[PDB]
Amino acid sequence: LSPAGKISLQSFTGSSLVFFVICMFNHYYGITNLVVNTLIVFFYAVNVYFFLKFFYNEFAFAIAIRAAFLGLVLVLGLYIKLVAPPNIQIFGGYMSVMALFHYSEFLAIAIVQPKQVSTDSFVINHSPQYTIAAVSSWVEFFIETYFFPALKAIHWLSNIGLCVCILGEVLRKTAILTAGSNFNHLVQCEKSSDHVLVTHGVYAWFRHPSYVGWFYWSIGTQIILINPLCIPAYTLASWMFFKERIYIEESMLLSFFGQQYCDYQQQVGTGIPFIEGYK
Ligand SMILES: Nc1ncnc2c1ncn2[C@@H]1O[C@H](CSCC[C@H](N)C(=O)O)[C@@H](O)[C@H]1O
Repeated sequence: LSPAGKISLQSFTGSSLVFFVICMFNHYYGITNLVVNTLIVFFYAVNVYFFLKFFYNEFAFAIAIRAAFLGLVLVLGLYIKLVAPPNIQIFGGYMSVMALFHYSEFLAIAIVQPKQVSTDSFVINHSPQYTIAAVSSWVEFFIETYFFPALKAIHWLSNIGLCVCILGEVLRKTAILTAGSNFNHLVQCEKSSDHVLVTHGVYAWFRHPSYVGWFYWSIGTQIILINPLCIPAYTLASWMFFKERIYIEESMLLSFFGQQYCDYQQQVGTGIPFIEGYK
């Protein structure tokens, strides 16, 4: 694929194979202490940084280091979900889901839109809104697992969350592909000359498929963690953001394609419950 896409793929799969071997080694030799493992991974994480910043300039490196980082989170998440106590095993899969999302997000953009593929398509979360909401679900899981370890041992539930996450993902990406270059991480106010309307595939089902996938995936994140507090909070925060965004995004869509979209509004719902769009 595009150049900025091959860098991420090699950095992601590469970092995921380095620390996978590391995690394999630490298992077959009974290396079980938490501070020792943290120090080994830290050791080799340092290694990957300078091997990458040596082989890459500022652009390709800020791309590579993020790719490999997610790879790290990936391997470490599965590692925790396999060898951590059953009080914690849930948080491992959660980590893995998160890493995959943030990576498959960039890779999707690099494919369908190699032109504008940056570190924001890697989309490390530095958006003051999400960061607070993300870390806040962690502090609830560990406080509820410390005081209520049993709550985090119901593995059929957390697997249900995994399910809704994988689905929301497939819909998300399958929508980013279906839309092609028309897709955009940001809402557009001016019309491109190659921007046409999409109504087939997943868009035949929803006016905002990706928003649907991202919506249920986000809810599934807290269904995995079995956080009784973050599940409702995430559902509401996600809902309102997609209400405003879907609203304005549809208004611009109305001045974009006029009646085609007014007909598309009469023919397909937004995809999220209780969001009408721009009527
Ligand atoms: N139905 C549609 N067909 C083609 N382009 C669309 C579209 N809806 C929004 N867009 C454009 O793509 C950008 C948002 S991408 C939004 C995708 C959609 N919410 C989903 O979940 O699948 C907006 O700037 C808009 O200009």
